[PDB]
Amino acid sequence: MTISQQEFGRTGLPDLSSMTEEEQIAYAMQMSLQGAEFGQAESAD
Repeated sequence: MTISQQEFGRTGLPDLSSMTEEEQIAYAMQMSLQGAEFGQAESAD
């Protein structure tokens, strides 16, 4: 296996330098799903 995962790509961030698209789509949903229903505390429009 080759990837490391730890003790290497910790310089600043993951390996988004290769996932780019999938890392921006995967991370995109990440922030878009940081709760459950996008939170409706005071932003239901």
